[PDB]
Amino acid sequence: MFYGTVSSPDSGVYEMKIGSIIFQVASGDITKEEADVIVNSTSNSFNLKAGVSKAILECAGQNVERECSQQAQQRKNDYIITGGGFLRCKNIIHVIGGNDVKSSVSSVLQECEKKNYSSICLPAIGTGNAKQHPDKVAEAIIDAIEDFVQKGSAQSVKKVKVVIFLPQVLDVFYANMKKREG
Ligand SMILES: CCCn1nnnc1NC(=O)c1ccco1
Ligand SMILES: [Cl-]
Ligand SMILES: [Cl-]
Repeated sequence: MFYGTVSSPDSGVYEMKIGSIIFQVASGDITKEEADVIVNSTSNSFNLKAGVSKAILECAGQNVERECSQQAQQRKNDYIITGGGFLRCKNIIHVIGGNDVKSSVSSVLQECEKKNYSSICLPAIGTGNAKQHPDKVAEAIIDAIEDFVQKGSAQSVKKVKVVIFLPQVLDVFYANMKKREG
């Protein structure tokens, strides 16, 4: 009803269509990517500096760190939106690694439509300090995108890319894409 064919457009990149959205996966350092939004996977205090979160806050810089702690003390947040700092993006959306991954990705997609953004880059949310299982994380990320497309909500969003720190986790995402393909 939605899934296209899995192929490799560039060395180390694997893609398929989900409705009108191009979904891609690759291994690498997410802080070297350019996109309208980059997603951080962090703690419920939005101040963690371990794994992906360490790289994102160090690269983004101290003003982004300060924006995070200011919003954390203002109210109870499921996620927060900051500037991009010295990352190559318009905004960072910081999600909680321990939360339901399908819910977190659905929120990211909705916030990107609100800003008329076209591109998103995310890590394998939850697979760091939160120690969620990679197979369940891949299923949840792709399920969120399918639901967004099924509801007719994809208008501005055209490209969603997962950049994954460990090659072994990339293999789990690729297998899930092959399970779903048309
Ligand atoms: C310099 C050695 C790399 N390294 N070693 N242990 N953890 C990391 N890094 C990350 O988890 C990470 C995510 C994105 C960029 O870095
Ligand atoms: Cl995590
Ligand atoms: Cl990752």
